Amino acid sequence: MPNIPPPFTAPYAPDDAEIAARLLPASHLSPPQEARIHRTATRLIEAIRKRLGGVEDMLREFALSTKEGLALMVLAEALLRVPDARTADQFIEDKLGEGDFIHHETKSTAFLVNASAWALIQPGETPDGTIGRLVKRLGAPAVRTATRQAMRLMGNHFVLGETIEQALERGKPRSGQKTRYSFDMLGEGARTAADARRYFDAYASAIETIGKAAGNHALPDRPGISVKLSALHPRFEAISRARVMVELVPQLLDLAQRAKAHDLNFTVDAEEADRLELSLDVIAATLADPSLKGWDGFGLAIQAYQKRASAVIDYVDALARAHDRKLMVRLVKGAYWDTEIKRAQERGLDGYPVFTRKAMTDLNYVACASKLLALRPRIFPQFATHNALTVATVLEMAEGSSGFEFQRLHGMGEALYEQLAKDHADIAYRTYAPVGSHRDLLAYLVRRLLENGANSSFVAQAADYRVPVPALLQRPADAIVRPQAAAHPRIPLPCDLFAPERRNSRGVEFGARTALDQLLTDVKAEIADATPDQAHAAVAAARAGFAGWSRTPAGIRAAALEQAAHLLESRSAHFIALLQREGGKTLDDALSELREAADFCRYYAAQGRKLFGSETAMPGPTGESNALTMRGRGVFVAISPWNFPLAIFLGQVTAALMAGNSVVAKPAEQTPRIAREAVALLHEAGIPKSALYLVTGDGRIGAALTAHPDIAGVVFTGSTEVARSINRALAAKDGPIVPLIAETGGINAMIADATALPEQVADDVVTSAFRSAGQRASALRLLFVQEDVADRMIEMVAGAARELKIGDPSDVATHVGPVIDVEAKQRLDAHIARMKTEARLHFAGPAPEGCFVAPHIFELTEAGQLTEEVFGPILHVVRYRPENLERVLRAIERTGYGLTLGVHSRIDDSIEAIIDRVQVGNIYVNRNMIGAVVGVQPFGGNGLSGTGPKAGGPHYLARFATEQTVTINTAAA
Amino acid sequence: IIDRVQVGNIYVNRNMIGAVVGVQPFGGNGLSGTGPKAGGPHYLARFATEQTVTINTAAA
Amino acid sequence: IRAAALEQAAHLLESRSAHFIALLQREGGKTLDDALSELREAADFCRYYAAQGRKLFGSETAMPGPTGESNA
Amino acid sequence: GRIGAALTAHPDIAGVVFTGSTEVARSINRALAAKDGPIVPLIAETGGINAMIADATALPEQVADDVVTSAF
Amino acid sequence: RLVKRLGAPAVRTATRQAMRLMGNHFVLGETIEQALERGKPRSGQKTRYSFDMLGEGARTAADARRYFDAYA
Amino acid sequence: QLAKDHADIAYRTYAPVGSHRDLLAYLVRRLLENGANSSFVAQAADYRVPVPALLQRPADAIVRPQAAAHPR
Ligand SMILES: Cc1cc2c(cc1C)N(C[C@H](O)[C@H](O)[C@H](O)COP(=O)(O)OP(=O)(O)OC[C@H]1O[C@@H](n3cnc4c(N)ncnc43)[C@H](O)[C@@H]1O)c1[nH]c(=O)[nH]c(=O)c1N2
Ligand SMILES: Cc1cc2c(cc1C)N(C[C@H](O)[C@H](O)[C@H](O)COP(=O)(O)OP(=O)(O)OC[C@H]1O[C@@H](n3cnc4c(N)ncnc43)[C@H](O)[C@@H]1O)c1[nH]c(=O)[nH]c(=O)c1N2
Ligand code: PRO
Ligand code: PRO
Ligand code: PRO
Ligand code: PRO
Ligand code: PRO
Ligand code: PRO
Ligand code: PRO
Ligand code: PRO
Repeated sequence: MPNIPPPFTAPYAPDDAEIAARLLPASHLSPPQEARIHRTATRLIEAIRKRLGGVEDMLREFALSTKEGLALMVLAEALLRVPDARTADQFIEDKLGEGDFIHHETKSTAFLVNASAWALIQPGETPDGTIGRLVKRLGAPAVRTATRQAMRLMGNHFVLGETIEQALERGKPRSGQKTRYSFDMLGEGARTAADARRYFDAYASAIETIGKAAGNHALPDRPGISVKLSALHPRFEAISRARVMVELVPQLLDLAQRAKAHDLNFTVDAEEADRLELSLDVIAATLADPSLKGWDGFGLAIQAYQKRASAVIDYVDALARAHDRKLMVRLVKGAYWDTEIKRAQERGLDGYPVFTRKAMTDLNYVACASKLLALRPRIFPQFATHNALTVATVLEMAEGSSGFEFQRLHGMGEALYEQLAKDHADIAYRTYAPVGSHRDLLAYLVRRLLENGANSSFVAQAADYRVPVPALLQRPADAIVRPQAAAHPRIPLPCDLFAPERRNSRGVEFGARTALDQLLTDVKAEIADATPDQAHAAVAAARAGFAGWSRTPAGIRAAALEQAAHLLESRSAHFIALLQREGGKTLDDALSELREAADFCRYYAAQGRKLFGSETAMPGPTGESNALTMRGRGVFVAISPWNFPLAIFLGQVTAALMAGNSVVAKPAEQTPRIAREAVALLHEAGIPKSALYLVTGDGRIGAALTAHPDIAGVVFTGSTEVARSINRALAAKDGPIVPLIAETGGINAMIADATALPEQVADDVVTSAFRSAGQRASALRLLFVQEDVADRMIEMVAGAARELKIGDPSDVATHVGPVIDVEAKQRLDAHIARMKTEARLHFAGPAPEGCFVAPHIFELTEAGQLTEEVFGPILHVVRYRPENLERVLRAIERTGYGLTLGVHSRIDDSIEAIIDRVQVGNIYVNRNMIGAVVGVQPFGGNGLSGTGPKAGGPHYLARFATEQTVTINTAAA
Repeated sequence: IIDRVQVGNIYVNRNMIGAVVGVQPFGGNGLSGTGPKAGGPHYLARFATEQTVTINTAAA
Repeated sequence: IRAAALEQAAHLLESRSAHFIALLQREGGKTLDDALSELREAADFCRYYAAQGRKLFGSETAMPGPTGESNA
Repeated sequence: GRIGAALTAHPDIAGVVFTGSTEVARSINRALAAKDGPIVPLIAETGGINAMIADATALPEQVADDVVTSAF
Repeated sequence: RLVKRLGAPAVRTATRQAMRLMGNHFVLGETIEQALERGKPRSGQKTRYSFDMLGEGARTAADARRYFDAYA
Repeated sequence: QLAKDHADIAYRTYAPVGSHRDLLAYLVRRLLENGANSSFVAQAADYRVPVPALLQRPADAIVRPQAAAHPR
């Protein structure tokens, strides 16, 4: 036997043009080959257009957005499970579209997780909600018609139940009969340990159901089942690789053995690009087990839209050769394109793991198909596509042989493949039906609706009679023509996300083992207090340096900040090491703060040139010029917290510097070493020694600086109480009234209604409340959840919080590092002890020995029971009745804070009513509440959360400056 | 002189009074007050607070 | 609508300039040039803050950022 | 001024815009800082001891006009 | 051209739909007598619709007589 | 629907009646109104057009007499 291949590690995002330079000349097919492709594909499309309806047909017919399609399909599924069809019909006629629009949308969605939530109207009701807006746009009668069509789609193309047992019973064939379709199991991303067991049992149960109804033919002519690795493990991620290999591989092996005993086709689905390498590790370790010898049905899907696709085929082939197995290997284009684009941008990667032009995916798909056909008979390829051109092209390359199959999803490609079977008798195609429980439908529908609603989609275009048949027949190479056109011209690289305004900081893809190992390796390879006299001397020295720095040209100040950003990223490992050792930060938080620090420098520099680089001409009479400028105020005191000891330290300091002020900077007592390094870096980057001084020490040293009569302002990030005493010490002076800029935390809420996806709420609640041990001013402190989904949401958040690893922040697998010091831990433990006697406990995690606090979840009777910002991993939850959203919003107003607010809801009218009502500075809708990006989410709020202006936004720098008008009577000239 | 002083309104070779709204934004610093200048483009913002709305649109 | 109210206030001030000028002279002690000038300045404040008001509070500023996400 | 003080000391107001003497602006500022509620904005214009510099290249009759206007 | 753009099967479907429209919404014949016979109601029953007579722009004297007779 | 909501409503329905030699000329004109983009029946059947769009009253679309003639 040949060698087991090494762990898969292809380059993540190679250059598109170099890939196109090879694929474009090789795509050339001969004239008679291309003519047959043209004929096959024309006949296939003519059959598609012959005219059972589909999802895309419903979307097209009623001009529905994907949100509206989703709402109607959820309503449809609920209505199908009303015991009496006549009861459902009465509902559709008499109630649907008459009113209770948001109630119907909310109840029908709650039904998917809480079957008892829904059991089945004044006139003139304002049409709101997804359904009400649909009614205003189309009329209630069309909405009824659309809902009835969605009911036919949900009943014909999905195999669903309140439990997997009911789904499998509904999808059963008659005893002695084979199932006419394979099972694409619903289920992705276990959030809890209980989730992972349930999906395992569902899969095992489905394997027995399709096994008992499998016929007597050999492979390939036997049913299949499709499974997702993320469903089988609650932290399926590269940084948790060590536990995944120990925990997931036995689970996947157990299911594969159960599949083998029925001689089934067993397929591991392909998921996001940052899980490719981990999935191949798991798949290799499973396939290696000798219990799977003698069975030809094991396999996996490979996504052609990935630049690594061809290397994955090589890896899978060497795997099959090394263990002397036959594998069934599914080639798809890829279901997560939008996710991959967004992720690479957010993560500042140096490129995209996927192609960005559709024709490039189609080109690579045919090249990969040709590669897979040549690997027969060891590899049995399965070409999963509903594109008539792709099918015609793959068929022509096979040159009329067998040993492969096509694949489709129930409700798509039926006319395509029926016609193919008519014209080529030896054609096999496998049809999968989605099978699973209601609690897994929403997550599945969201992704299915993206492909069916995409404008570039082939099935959507082949069904629009506006698109001529010849348009759907252009071969990919003819659309790309030249390799330099491989990348999409309107999609910038992540490093160009803000061009030409400024550069972007670079991130790291943790799902690329080469990138993660280098980062871990680089990082692994890496103070007397001030007397009141030395602080007093620091002010005097900054005061003397003010005049020259103030008069230094803005472009020179900006150049210094941009060089500071350059040095930060060049020395990223040093600062990351400091953030981990001194700050206690996990590697993602440390990398993220380093990026934020560089982003602050570049953004304030760009803002700085705009604001202080030139004068504004004012209109006015002739013979007179009027020019408005802004100039530095004087000496700013900057006081910074320990929880962002580099980025907030540098944001405040470089803002004051950019506006032309000299700065005395007082860092938190707990984190002076990183502040010392940053100041030394700023001096090296071009900030004169006379313009910036560091003073370390106690709160009494911070007080002496802010009481000093010669300072011109204070920029402060910390607690409400210290901000007030600073404000009082400033107002007590007899000198000028100087600006105070303060950000002082929040008691930040999130509102989740029953239309939100519970697994996304859970993800975002876990992140917002427990990332960085809750040591973020933006962190979620108070979750409001509608009662109809509160049980499932609270239980999923608790199960997810239990899977967070707490420990040493330098370990790659850690999710929750220690809290800053013993005094912090003592404050948090006191609030925990108090809440245990005062409110319901849902989760109290196990904390390791040391300066750790584990995630906690408490449920309150009323929001009023939470009266302080508690700066730790401690979530509070209130469940509420949908009619009481006003009591919720008053509860949020009552705290006096207003920093962040999360809103999880499908309902735009609900989201908007919340935004209109609250004053909160940062509102995050259907995502987590943390990690504001400089120049993207200007960060800061009002009330007890501080003064503004927002850091990282366009109103920040001006507050550090004063205005000057120069009026010159020019008439003498 | 302009480079050296911090005064809010500098009038060269004319009188010092009667600032015109939107022409000479009026106001200064030190013991003369806080800013922003009345009748100028930075005035209104000081009476307001900022709000960022971030919507994950990916579901669409 | 707030801006319209300020512009209508400016319209009314100038339309009733004689009344306010008289008030500025009798109650304020202002000479006629100072009163007229302050009346003009009052109307100018209304129209200027109204125009600034539409620019500043009339619409949202879109922030750059990743695809799949809006920031306003 | 006691009624002005009651208004600026009221715990429900969200800011103060003030034009007058330095001394009163400071006491307003102190009454704001003394509150336990939010730190609210104070916008204050408080006068000046305004100078003029005239050198020997200036036209003395234009300096005179402008000094008389600006001071009286 | 319709076939190249939509495919012959869609053209067949469109033609069958046009056949339903022509049969349901038009009262036609090779002569007016056949149209009127096809558009007749049962003896003793009123026609559920009024007649918008086809016919415009006689080009010939024979045309004008034929349209007169059709109308009559 | 009108007859359902207002019982005293009368409407007359016409059918086209005539011979084949008159169909073409009739169809050409009928097809212009059914195929026109501005047509109400064409827009009320396109679900892309929201119901509120079809309800704008004519005066609100013209606003000013100088806009009566079509600008293009
Ligand atoms: C039986 C079966 C099983 C599966 C899958 C399909 C079927 C039929 N899929 C889904 C598959 O990847 C794909 O999303 C859809 O089938 C649509 O692709 P087509 O070839 O049908 O259509 P079509 O040819 O219209 O191609 C659409 C695809 O093109 C790509 N695309 C669109 N715009 C692009 C752009 N600007 N640049 C680059 N590429 C672009 C996307 O991948 C998109 O899905 C999947 N998917 C997956 O990721 N893992 C899996 O395990 C499976 N499993
Ligand atoms: C029973 C019956 C009998 C007849 C007629 C209709 C019916 C139902 N018609 C046809 C009629 O004049 C009209 O053409 C159609 O009925 C469509 O008009 P609506 O009010 O239905 O539709 P709709 O309200 O959509 O209005 C369409 C009409 O608007 C007008 N229009 C479109 N664009 C315009 C523009 N840019 N500027 C100005 N006007 C514009 C045109 O007149 C066009 O027909 C007719 N017609 C006729 O000329 N003589 C006749 O004897 C008859 N007889
Ligand atoms: O999506 C991922 O890759 C990880 C897995 C658990 C939470 N986020
Ligand atoms: O706001 C801050 O940064 C500090 C740290 C814990 C609570 N207050
Ligand atoms: O052992 C581990 O690594 C994980 C972390 C939390 C629960 N188990
Ligand atoms: O957005 C966040 O999570 C942190 C909190 C203060 C600014 N950045
Ligand atoms: O403090 C402020 O807001 C003023 C306005 C422009 C310059 N600084
Ligand atoms: O410029 C002037 O003379 C007056 C004084 C305050 C503002 N306008
Ligand atoms: O009070 C301020 O200065 C902030 C800046 C932008 C809006 N208001
Ligand atoms: O500044 C003012 O308006 C008052 C008048 C005299 C002293 N201070």
